[PDB]
Amino acid sequence: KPRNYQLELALPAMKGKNTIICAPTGCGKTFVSLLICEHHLKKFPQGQKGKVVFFANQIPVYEQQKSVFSKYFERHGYRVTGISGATAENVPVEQIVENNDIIILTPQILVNNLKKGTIPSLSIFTLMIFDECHNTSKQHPYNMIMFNYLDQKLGGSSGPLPQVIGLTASVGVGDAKNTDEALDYICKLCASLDASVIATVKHNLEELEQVVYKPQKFFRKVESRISDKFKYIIAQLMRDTESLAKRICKDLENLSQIQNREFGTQKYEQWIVTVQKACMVFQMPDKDEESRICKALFLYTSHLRKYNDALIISEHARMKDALDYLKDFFSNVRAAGFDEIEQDLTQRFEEKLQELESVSRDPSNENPKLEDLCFILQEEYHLNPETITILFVKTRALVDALKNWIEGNPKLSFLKPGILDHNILIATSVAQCNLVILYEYVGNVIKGSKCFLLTSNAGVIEKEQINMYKEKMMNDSILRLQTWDEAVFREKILHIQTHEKFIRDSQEKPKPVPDKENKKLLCRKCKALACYTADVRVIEECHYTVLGDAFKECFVSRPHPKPKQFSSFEKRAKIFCARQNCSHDWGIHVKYKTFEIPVIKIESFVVEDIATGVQTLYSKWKDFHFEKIPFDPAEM
RNA sequence: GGAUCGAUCGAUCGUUCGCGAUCGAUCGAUCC
Ligand SMILES: [Zn+2]
Repeated sequence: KPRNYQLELALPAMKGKNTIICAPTGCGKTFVSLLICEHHLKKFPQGQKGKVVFFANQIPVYEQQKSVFSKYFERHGYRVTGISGATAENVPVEQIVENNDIIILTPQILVNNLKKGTIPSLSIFTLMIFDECHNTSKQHPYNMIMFNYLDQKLGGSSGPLPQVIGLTASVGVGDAKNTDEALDYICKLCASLDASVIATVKHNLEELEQVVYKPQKFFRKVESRISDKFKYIIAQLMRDTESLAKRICKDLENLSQIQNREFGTQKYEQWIVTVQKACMVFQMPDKDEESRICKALFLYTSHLRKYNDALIISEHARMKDALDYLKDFFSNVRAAGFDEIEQDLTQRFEEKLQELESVSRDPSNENPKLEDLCFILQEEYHLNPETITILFVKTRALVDALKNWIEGNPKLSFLKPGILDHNILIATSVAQCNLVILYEYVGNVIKGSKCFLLTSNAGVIEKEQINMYKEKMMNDSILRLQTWDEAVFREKILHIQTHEKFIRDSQEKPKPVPDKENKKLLCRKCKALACYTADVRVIEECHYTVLGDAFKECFVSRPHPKPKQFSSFEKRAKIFCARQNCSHDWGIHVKYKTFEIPVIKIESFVVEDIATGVQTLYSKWKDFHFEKIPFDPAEM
């Protein structure tokens, strides 16, 4: 049974104009979209049929929307199906669209089809319902659909142009500082969705006040540790590793020019990966000791990165998890690495391991952040013993660390590990949500509850304060835009989307000139010859592979831990560099149609030209420019 | 494998305020 709040939300898009309907609850969002769909299909006279498309960006929400739509739009003689990645293989999407009314297709499918050629005009549909439409920022699938829509609208060939009603919960803030910029951002979002009304509950505010789901803020600024003996030991090990790495690279400080570096920080990680990317371009003409020196610096730099991550984990999470993480890394890479460089580094680590284990088991070196975390958890749990809480950490190296700390803490017994009969649900990003804890993690909260923010920096505190200020500013700007009439808003959005179309069509890249030289690829940590670009074939303008049989013996197969097909191939195993001690992540082994193909990634490669002898480095395939010969199945 | 979004950090230019802007790196999440 619809209520007055539903009808007040659904009022402006009822008349036949595009809206930015924003309801916070998910059930309310589903209900307003359902009512809009029902009255859009009911208002059509005989002989004409609607083709409403509902866009869902997530697979579980696609399942949920398809379920509710097929449960409600079932007795009315309406045909409803849906498309996804595991459904759209060799299936005539044109036949579905021409013979369905309430397709609940995901947006990437429509982008792929519009780029392919199928479904040429966007006027086939009549009602586009975007779920969580605030994601339309730049180059998104929603924004690609809107690009094609605006291309169709502003090209002078406007036909039965479908409604593009957007549905959300928060209209979004962007990076606003003052109300003019927030108003400009809201107008830009509205014009990108091409709507002139923003539906928002105003006359039935107590309907939302009945169920609002808003928490209170409970900032707890904490102090870091002071007796950082372990940080001293790991810093000494860092200094030793870097000094012995400097024996083979005299100018190691000069490859990266940023600033002075300090251990246990993200800046050190950036310096580590920059100097990692720096030394894989060496041009020593021996080509045999070049492999060993490149392997040596890769091993040293990967070790330094691992110690830096261990330092970060020890700074944030508890001690023993950081030590066990380092021991696990040394166990997994020791089981693969058997050279004397690994022998030296590993023997240095076990030489320090006795001191590390002695300093790890000291209760006097407990982190105060976890101390007052369990202290606030204990007071609130003694206040309420049926409360399920959710804790957010920034990194996946900490979600298991906090779970281990929960399991190994004897001061608490009511908690259960909830890695995402489950008391506390430890997760990293995203039910009842009766308690939310943000441990050193800055992000979104709007997605008798409480929100305890724990941090060792006041930057997060001032960031959240200006986040509340920008939320208030966005609400005021929304009310100001709702004050306006239909005309001036319409030519304002028309001018700004004309400007957006101008810059979008102006910012077009030409075709890169393909080189006429046969440049080749080499492994990252090994610098051995992998394959020339003349034997590289591109499948669907995104994936690349090698068709030579000499390449087939250059790698080895390792079974994939998480294999899953994506609409074109199916994944069987990863390919690794088959050398003495390389074991580097080259790519992945799939089947496209019948053949087995090892599709590779240029991220873990270094490309050199046979003529000039320079080893340049690329990170993604689009930046790499060469004669992309298409893959022909007639060869092999 | 490929593309996309979000958060942190760093480099470069323009104005000595608050900063604005192209590029880059790490971590997390989604879809194909
Ligand atoms: Zn290799």
